[PDB]
Amino acid sequence: MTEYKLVVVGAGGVGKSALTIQLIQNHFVDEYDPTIEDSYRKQVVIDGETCLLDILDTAGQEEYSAMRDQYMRTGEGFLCVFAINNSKSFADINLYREQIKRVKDSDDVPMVLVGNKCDLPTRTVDTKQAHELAKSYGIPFIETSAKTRQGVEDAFYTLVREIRQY
Ligand SMILES: Nc1nc2c(ncn2[C@@H]2O[C@H](COP(=O)(O)OP(=O)(O)NP(=O)(O)O)[C@@H](O)[C@H]2O)c(=O)[nH]1
Ligand SMILES: [Mg+2]
Repeated sequence: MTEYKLVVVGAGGVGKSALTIQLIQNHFVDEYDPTIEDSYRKQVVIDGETCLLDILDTAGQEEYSAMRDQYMRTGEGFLCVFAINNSKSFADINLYREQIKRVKDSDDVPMVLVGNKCDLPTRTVDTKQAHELAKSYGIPFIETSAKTRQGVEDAFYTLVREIRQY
């Protein structure tokens, strides 16, 4: 079947793993558990197409930058994740996108900007700034909560559709 190689990147603790576990295992981890490098493979049906999501869950820690570069050269689509209560994770978004552009030798690779933890009451990133940044990249912005599952399918399925239209 068709396989979509997806890569989830972003600063430490924004909820990269929580989003993937919500998508694949239908629950929210709610635990401290830093990632080195995890892969998830799940057969799905998206818009009638039987396909395999091959999801690389990456580390936000700086020491694993080189491992990221190598391991995400095969990515067809990228979720670039920040948390809505972490202004520095939003500031870091541009750095992950630029790293993706250099490893993919491309400036329009399928990508979704994901603003996670929208269930929280303590917002520090303004929605308007995220929409404006997404529009300056030419990519969708999707707000998510790995806790409530809001937007989770939307984020991953939208990325697959970006890949289809590339
Ligand atoms: N309230 C809330 N907490 C969340 C959400 N997503 C993740 N968290 C919490 O935020 C923390 C970090 O989540 P995690 O998924 O491990 O983040 P990560 O980006 O994968 N970290 P790393 O880069 O180290 O692998 C955990 O305590 C997790 O339960 C969310 O949508 N809402
Ligand atoms: Mg993780």
